[PDB]
Amino acid sequence: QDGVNACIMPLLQIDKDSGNPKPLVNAQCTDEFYQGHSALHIAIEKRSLQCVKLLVENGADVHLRACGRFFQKHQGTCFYFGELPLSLAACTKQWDVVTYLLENPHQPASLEATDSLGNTVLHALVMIADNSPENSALVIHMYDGLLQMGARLCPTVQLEEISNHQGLTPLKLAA
Amino acid sequence: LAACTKQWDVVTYLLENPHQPASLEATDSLGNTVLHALVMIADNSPENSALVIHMYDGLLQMGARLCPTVQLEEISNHQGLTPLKLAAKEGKIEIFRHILQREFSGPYQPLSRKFTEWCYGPVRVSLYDLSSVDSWEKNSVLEIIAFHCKSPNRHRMVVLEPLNKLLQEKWDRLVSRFFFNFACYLVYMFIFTVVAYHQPSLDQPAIPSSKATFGESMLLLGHILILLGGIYLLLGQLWYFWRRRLFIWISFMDSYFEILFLLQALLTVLSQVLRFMETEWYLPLLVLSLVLGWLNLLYYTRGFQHTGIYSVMIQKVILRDLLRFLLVYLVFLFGFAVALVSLSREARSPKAPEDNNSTVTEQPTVGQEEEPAPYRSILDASLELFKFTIGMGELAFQEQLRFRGVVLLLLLAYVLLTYVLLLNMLIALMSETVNHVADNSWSIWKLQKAISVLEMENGYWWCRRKKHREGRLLKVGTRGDGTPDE
Amino acid sequence: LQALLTVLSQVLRFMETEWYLPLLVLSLVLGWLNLLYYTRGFQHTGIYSVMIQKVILRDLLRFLLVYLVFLFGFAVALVSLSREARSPKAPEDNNSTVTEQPTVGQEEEPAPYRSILDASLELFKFTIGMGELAFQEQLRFRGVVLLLLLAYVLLTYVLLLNMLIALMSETVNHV
Repeated sequence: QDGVNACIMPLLQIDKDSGNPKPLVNAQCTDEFYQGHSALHIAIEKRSLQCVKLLVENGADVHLRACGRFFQKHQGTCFYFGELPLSLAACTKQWDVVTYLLENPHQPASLEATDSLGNTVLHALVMIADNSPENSALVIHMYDGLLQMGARLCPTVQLEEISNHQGLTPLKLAA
Repeated sequence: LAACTKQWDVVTYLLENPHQPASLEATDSLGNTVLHALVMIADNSPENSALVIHMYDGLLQMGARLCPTVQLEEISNHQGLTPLKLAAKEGKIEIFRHILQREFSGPYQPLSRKFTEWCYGPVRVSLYDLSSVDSWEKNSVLEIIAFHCKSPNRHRMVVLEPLNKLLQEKWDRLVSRFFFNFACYLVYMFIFTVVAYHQPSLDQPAIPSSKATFGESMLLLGHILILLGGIYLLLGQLWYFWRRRLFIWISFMDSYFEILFLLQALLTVLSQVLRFMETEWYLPLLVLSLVLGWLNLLYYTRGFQHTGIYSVMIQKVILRDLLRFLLVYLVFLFGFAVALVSLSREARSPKAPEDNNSTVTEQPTVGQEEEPAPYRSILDASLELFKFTIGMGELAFQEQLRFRGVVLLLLLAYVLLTYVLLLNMLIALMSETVNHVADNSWSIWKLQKAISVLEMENGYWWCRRKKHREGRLLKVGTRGDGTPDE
Repeated sequence: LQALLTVLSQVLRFMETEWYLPLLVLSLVLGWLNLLYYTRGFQHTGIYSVMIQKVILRDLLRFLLVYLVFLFGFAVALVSLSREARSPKAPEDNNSTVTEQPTVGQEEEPAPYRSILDASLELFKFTIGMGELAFQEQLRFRGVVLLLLLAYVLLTYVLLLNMLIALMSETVNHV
């Protein structure tokens, strides 16, 4: 509905007299399919900007795992998403909300962070990337900007040094 | 014809007339409505295709605006064919592709056929309808591509997404149980060959028991099982014949294994007849039934992946080059065969003024059981030279005694131009078929998979099925946002 | 399998019976067979060795399911026709206790024929094109078997022999 979520405020303040305000904004979905799922995830999925800005200014967390049965692979309909709004935010090229989900009035996004299977933004971007050269070029240049502001706003952390739960670097997993 | 000539000024005008709006649902002389006129006039020219699609779509747009509330595609012709059935009947994958590709972004939704629910940017989910497979009150869709088959192309139309994906998932969900059919048939043919192998060598047929034991009683069980399944093969082909009405009227041998099955079944019921007459000649007929069933094992290769692709490959090149190499083989080798029967063998009198053919096919109403083409006392030497003719035995002479040096260089001429110089020809141009049929063999592969599957459930005595809306996952990457207004 | 057959060779040689030798010839053909693993080294022959590794690794079982099955079927067709004393079977030991060697393997007279055991290993040795044209007490009423062998030799011997060579040449067109 034109990207403008207006109800950031009223259940946050009903959830302030009853006291669940970041719990209003960060209610991870307890569905099996939509699991671990916050509204910031939707705000990225709807590709809009009010939703991210007054969802984050509604207090939305950034490092939060969305270990959804909708959101991981089977070789069937459900495929891996990023499972955390920064991860899928990069996996959807959305530098406005990668940039925003860093630049938040509450939270810089942890670049070195991991996800549900251990599948970090390295494994999310790589694992979502296939031989589509549009997909390849976006998952390379978008990842490179994530290493550029990823080496500017939060430098001094070697992200590729991290291996997964299987002990694989993004060089090892991409390879 | 106004739509068939793109003339939207006079389609528009011939609607908007001060006297008469044009009836959209109307039919024509053969029953061939604007559906059948536009489709039937449309050929694979992409200018013709694009005009007969977009012009037809505008006819559905003002065709859905000035006169809405009439479902034109619902109409079938005099033959009972919808425009989906007719466009999917004259082999136009482009138009049928438009029909299931159809998607109207205007009020309101269910004109479309490719719906996208639980869809997503990376993750598209293209929902379909499978009215192609729900068309049971008329024929199914592969039925009407197959009838009439291949006005330009019959094998092409399966590769489109409901037909191909549906033909995949129905096999991998139901009809991968075809191994039970091949299992029962394989055990059947094993029973045939072990009864044939372990038969008694006694001259009198219908022996009571070789021995009252596990052996001969087991052989009686194999006999009763083997004709007890043969009657089921006869029941299957009679359902195929009364129900399917293939083969074609005056046409070629197509399809091959059907009439090969009819000749095996004919020869084995004649085997049953003369076995009921209790003479010894039931057995060569049994070996013929053996070689046609063990021959017919390759029909059961339609199942699984690299071997089904391989099975359609050998189905293609073998189905083409069967008679093509036979007209080389039988004719060159019959000619030069007769040339070798004249040279050389003494006692050259099977003919003329006697019974020349020794009453060829001497068996009344059983077939070619005689001494047909009786030779010049070289009958055994002539079946034997025909057995030399695939390269076995060598180099005899006789009372010619090497004055037939002309026959020597003569055989150097036939063996020259035929044995090497023509042997490389048909292999090479069937390799040109390989240069052309290889991608087409994929269309033949998905088709023959869909005939094993679709004919399998269509025959199965008396079957179940499952009919629910298709949906196809797509993981492709491209931009494009928006919504169908929720 | 070479190592297994040669340590069984060592076992039965330690039992000191004569049958150590056919196992030795099998070890020979699997090692001299295994010489082509040592072709991985140098340039035109290593390129060549990977070529034969590719087309041989693909078309091994693919030609075997044609070969063993067509030739087993028509083989049994020739064992039934023709040889007298057709009793290895049924109600006796049909298989003559096939693989009669306990824990050594297929050492027996397996698939005992219709007194054509030597004529059946011998027709299997004819089956790669050696010997010819015998008859027996059928005595040319098996003209049906004549044209029948013209049918199998027709569709299989020439008409199918060109198939797999051609589509492995399609593999050559791709690999």
